Amino acid sequence: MKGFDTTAINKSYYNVVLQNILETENEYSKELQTVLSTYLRPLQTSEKLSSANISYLMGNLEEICSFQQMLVQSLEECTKLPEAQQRVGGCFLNLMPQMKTLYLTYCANHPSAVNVLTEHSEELGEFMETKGASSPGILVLTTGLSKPFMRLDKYPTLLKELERHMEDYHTDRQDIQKSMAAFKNLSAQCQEVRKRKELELQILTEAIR
Repeated sequence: MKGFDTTAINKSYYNVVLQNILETENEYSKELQTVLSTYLRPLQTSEKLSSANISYLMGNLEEICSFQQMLVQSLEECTKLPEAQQRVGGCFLNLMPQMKTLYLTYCANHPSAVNVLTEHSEELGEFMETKGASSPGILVLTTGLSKPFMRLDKYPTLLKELERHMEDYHTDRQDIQKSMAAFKNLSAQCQEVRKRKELELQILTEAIR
């Protein structure tokens, strides 16, 4: 976007928000791009984690691959250039349906995740190389894939100023309601999922010894 308008910038929050977000999502896409072409390229084809295993590792990361690429290249690519009437929500709203699946599962499958690793440190730790993988064996996944899930707390930022443009109220913002209500509902459910029917303890009557 060397010249998406050529307008003399100054006090423009727009160019400041889309920029800041870069630093974050960048390192997010940067982490995936690395491990991906680094040691994931092989398994990327669902080699050992073809069926079943999908729900665990691949099903999440394997999908985020195309996601992390469109993630920014989807909306930012248009906003940068003459946005005219861009909308982070309208777009994210299309990628959410799939994200909601990878997000909810990961949070609930996380516990098992760490297990598969130390349990597959030798089998998975072997395929990774096939030349010269990183240093933290194949477990690099969890570790390097624990931060990227933190940038979700900043998403609402763009949905706030990038969607409002100029405050507004008569309309336009009306979309932010569903936008913030979705991306947010993701994290709001994770905390409720664990307790989901666990805190009720009314009809439950396990036969624990």
